[PDB]
Amino acid sequence: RTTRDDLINGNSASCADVIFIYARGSTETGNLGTLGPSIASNLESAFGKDGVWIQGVGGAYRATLGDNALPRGTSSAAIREMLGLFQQANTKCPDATLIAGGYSQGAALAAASIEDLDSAIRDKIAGTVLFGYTKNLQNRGRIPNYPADRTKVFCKTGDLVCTGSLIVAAPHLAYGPDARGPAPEFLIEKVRAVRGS
Repeated sequence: RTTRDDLINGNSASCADVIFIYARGSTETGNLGTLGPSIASNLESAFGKDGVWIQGVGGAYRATLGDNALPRGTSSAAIREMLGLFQQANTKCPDATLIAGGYSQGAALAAASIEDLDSAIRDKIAGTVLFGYTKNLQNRGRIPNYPADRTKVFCKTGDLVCTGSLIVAAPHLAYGPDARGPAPEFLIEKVRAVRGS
């Protein structure tokens, strides 16, 4: 449900073909929050329970509201935690295709991590989805050092965080439908583009 640690718990001798690393929004529960489970269910339908590992970013990532105001839109501790998960994935399962996503503060965290990532690992992330991307304006809708074709940003009209602000308005909480359909659709398409099927 709201907590998934498939990568950490996963057996290296039986690596999934796809590994999804996801960062929740501020004040959300578990390590998946409100949107992660919906994405997870759909990925499982496409690749099978044994075909995909769902890993939320927990540990040092406390998803503290105040951290949105920090330089990168999240804490240094949180970036360290997500970088460590990508590193663990790369080590435990070198042939797995990676995919990532984040919501709100988690979207900033995802962008910051991917930006700092070793290029050899970053290049393994076939697609990334960002909802209510807090650095959308600042980054011009991109993730630094990461291709636009592998990025999909969901930013609703009226969601002030997508427009350079840190104010939380109603549209910021309306990504449910996106997480249930277009987000996983994008991720599945990007994985199949490289892995075939």
